[PDB]
Amino acid sequence: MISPLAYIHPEAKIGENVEIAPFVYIDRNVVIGDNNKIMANANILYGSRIGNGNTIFPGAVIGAIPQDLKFKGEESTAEIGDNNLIRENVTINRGTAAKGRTIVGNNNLLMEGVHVAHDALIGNGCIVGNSTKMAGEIIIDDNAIISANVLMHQFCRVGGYVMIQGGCRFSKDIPPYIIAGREPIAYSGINIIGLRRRGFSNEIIENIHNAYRIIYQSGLNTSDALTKVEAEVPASPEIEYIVDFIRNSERGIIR
Amino acid sequence: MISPLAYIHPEAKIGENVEIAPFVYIDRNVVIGDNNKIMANANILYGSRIGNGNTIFPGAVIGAIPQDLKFKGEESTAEIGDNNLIRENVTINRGTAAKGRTIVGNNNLLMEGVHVAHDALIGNGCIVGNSTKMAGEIIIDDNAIISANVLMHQFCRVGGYVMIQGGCRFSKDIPPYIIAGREPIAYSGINIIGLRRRGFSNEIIENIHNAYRIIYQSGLNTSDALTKVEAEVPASPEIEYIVDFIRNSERGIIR
Amino acid sequence: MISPLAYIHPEAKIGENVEIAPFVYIDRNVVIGDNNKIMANANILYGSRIGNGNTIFPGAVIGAIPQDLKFKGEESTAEIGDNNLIRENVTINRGTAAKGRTIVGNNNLLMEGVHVAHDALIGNGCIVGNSTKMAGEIIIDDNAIISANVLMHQFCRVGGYVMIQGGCRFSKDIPPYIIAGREPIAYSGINIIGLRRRGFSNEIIENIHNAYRIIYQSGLNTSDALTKVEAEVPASPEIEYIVDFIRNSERGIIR
Ligand SMILES: CC(=O)N[C@H]1[C@@H](OP(=O)(O)OP(=O)(O)OC[C@H]2O[C@@H](n3ccc(=O)[nH]c3=O)[C@H](O)[C@@H]2O)O[C@H](CO)[C@@H](O)[C@@H]1O
Ligand SMILES: CC(=O)N[C@H]1[C@@H](OP(=O)(O)OP(=O)(O)OC[C@H]2O[C@@H](n3ccc(=O)[nH]c3=O)[C@H](O)[C@@H]2O)O[C@H](CO)[C@@H](O)[C@@H]1O
Ligand SMILES: CC(=O)N[C@H]1[C@@H](OP(=O)(O)OP(=O)(O)OC[C@H]2O[C@@H](n3ccc(=O)[nH]c3=O)[C@H](O)[C@@H]2O)O[C@H](CO)[C@@H](O)[C@@H]1O
Ligand SMILES: [Ca+2]
Ligand SMILES: [Ca+2]
Ligand SMILES: [Ca+2]
Ligand SMILES: [Ca+2]
Repeated sequence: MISPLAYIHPEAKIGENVEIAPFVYIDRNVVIGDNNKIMANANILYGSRIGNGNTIFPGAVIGAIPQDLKFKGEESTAEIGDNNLIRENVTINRGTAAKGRTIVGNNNLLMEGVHVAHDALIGNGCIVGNSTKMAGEIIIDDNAIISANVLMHQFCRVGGYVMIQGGCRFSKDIPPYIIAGREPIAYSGINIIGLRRRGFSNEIIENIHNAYRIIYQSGLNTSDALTKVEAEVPASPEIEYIVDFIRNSERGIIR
Repeated sequence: MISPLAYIHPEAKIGENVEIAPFVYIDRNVVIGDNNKIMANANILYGSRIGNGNTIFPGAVIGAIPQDLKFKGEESTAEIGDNNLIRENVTINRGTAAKGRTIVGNNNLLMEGVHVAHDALIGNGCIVGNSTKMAGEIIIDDNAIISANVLMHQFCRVGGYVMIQGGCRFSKDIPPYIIAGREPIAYSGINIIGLRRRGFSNEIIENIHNAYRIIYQSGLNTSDALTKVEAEVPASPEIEYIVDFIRNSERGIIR
Repeated sequence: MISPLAYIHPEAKIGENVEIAPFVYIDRNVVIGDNNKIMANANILYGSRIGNGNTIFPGAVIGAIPQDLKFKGEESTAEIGDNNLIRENVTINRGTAAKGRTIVGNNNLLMEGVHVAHDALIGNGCIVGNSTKMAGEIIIDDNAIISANVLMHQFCRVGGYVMIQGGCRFSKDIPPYIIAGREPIAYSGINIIGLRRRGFSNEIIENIHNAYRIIYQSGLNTSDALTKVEAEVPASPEIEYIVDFIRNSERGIIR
């Protein structure tokens, strides 16, 4: 199960039922859980923390030092949870002193060439398309869908259930449940396909849609819009999430 | 010729005069033809079918399972023909039950980082630029030129002799002989440079140009335009290909 | 320091205090200087020339033959200087007969997936973001900052101290000290953040800003603008560099 043509530092901690292919390189100060599959020519570097049930494809590089020139050799980690699919040549750099941990959650698919920068946070259940670049200290909430070649600026946040269209770029927050597309990026309606696939009721979908008609299409500033959403849209956890996300948005939200 | 520092599963079928570098990983259920060169740290995975006379550069990954979450472990292949240049970190995933075979033809150049998704079809004589992403079940006809960082949506088709400009994205079909550029993508004239390089007559080039003036610049709907092309442009296989491609376009064509 | 699980051709010239990880592949006709660190699964190919004090991350490929189909097997090199950071899956192809040497200078950071084409020239002190593609025979002057997913057309030149925003593409020259952004790309003001960080005086910054107000915002053609800059902006090496760069621009400059 562990190929003798892998390089595995004696100090690496490796769980049970782990398959390691030839030409895998595993450093010291590495923790790997159970039921992982690490394919040929992958690199698991100093500071990596891997959970259970993941598949790491050829050429993936987990734990390299930050690309941030402010890095000065401080201790940090690069972490993934359980049941993720980490495709070919995906890079997940370890953290900087700004946070100290780059973290990916559970049940994500990071397609080939995806980059996860120092101190980034990915939740659970996300799909991130080919060669998308997530810059320093970003946050992706659960259940987001990001297409290929997306550029997410540092410090931004993406809400749950969004679909970001391929090739888009953005340097503001993207609030939950929306489609973000075009150049420059813009609110492009609700992710109705995603929400219907996930079994959201037509009524909840319509409420979400009405909240965003208020936010984006009623000529109201952000405070007034959120007031009106709170007054006029039948309340539910989904509507509270919209409101809370926007009200506390660190960057502001996209147009 | 075959490095002893390569890993080659005993069941892999390997032809004559094949050069395999150190740290190449070749799985079972692999067929490789004659006169291939496979460079260091390349991966040829379960289900790969490789023809003759190819060069596979370092870090290329052929045959990994689809990125489609609908994949359920069905048998499939990833295939390349003869005389291709498969550059660094090119990914060619094997197929899904939707078709079952990802196929690249002969005499293509897939530049570094190019992704070929499950069930895609590439013809012959194509050039595909750095990190271009071809999504599921796409079709590329012979002799196309696609620049770098292009995003081709699933189920789309690209006709012969096109030039798609760098960074463009599209989710409709691109008809033969044209330049497609800008954002949003658009018909940008004829690929006269390509056609002149390939020895097309000035007369045939002018006919093609006239067909597309009718299609794109005469205010006609698609049916009327194609009627008029068939009536007024001197007929040739090139003009029939334009007409047939557009008339049977599954997605519609770009604007 | 040199792993016995690396492949190193006996003819490769390797300097002192060089750390080489497992699964590194080093060819013949390679020169590597002192104090280098070459990480696992990197490839240093025929014709590579590496200076001192560099770090080459996993999956980087230095020296592969040009992607230019005009290449006919001529001798050429791929070269990097001193103190560079060459990140994961960076590709630096060797040259063609058009020049014969692909050259990267000193103290650069080439982030993951960056491509450096045949015969390209990179200076010193540059930062080039994730997966940026530099096409054939380009030139990057010292101290440039290029963000991620940038496409630089062949034969173009980028001046010092620019910031090119993420996802931009361009096929004209970019003159020194500016921000280039948007689609289509455009002059977007001065790189004041960069210049202030590097300790430029507020007075020199204001002069630069005034030169570009003349060039871009005064309705003057290029000759008249440069005449007026030479007459009205207090002279300094920075202003002479602006003027000289534009006056001798091979492609013309961006709008
Ligand atoms: C991660 C995954 O499994 N992706 C697969 C999935 O893509 P995906 O489900 O995106 O593709 P489909 O072609 O099924 O989707 C139809 C349309 O719905 C859109 N859409 C989809 C989901 C969503 O939450 N919001 C939304 O707006 C898509 O962008 C597309 O325009 O099916 C494709 C077609 O079989 C496959 O090639 C992809 O590999
Ligand atoms: C695959 C290949 O060999 N590419 C090489 C080729 O590019 P390519 O032939 O594209 O480059 P050139 O600079 O020769 O082309 C001149 C112009 O014609 C355009 N054009 C080209 C072909 C076409 O079918 N349609 C069209 O519109 C190009 O985009 C460019 O704007 O020459 C460049 C300059 O030596 C090299 O760096 C590239 O590596
Ligand atoms: C190579 C490097 O060390 N990059 C790091 C640096 O990026 P960088 O310095 O680019 O990031 P900052 O967030 O510090 O910059 C603030 C703003 O200034 C802009 N700007 C920056 C420099 C410049 O010359 N011109 C200019 O216009 C940036 O694009 C940004 O919009 O700090 C980020 C935030 O800690 C880190 O995640 C990056 O890894
Ligand atoms: Ca606040
Ligand atoms: Ca790689
Ligand atoms: Ca039909
Ligand atoms: Ca001249």
